[PDB]
Amino acid sequence: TFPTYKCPETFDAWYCLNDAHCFAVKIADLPVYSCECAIGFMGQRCEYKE
Repeated sequence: TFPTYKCPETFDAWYCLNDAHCFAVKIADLPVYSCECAIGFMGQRCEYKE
């Protein structure tokens, strides 16, 4: 399991939608930012109301 970290500020502010939370991992020295969606939402930015 990869540890997760707080996102940089621009990502933390704007990237994840619909009350989703941004989280960062580092894979082979590269930061990858992702969104943990609230229930009922899906997508890269949790932009789709599933």
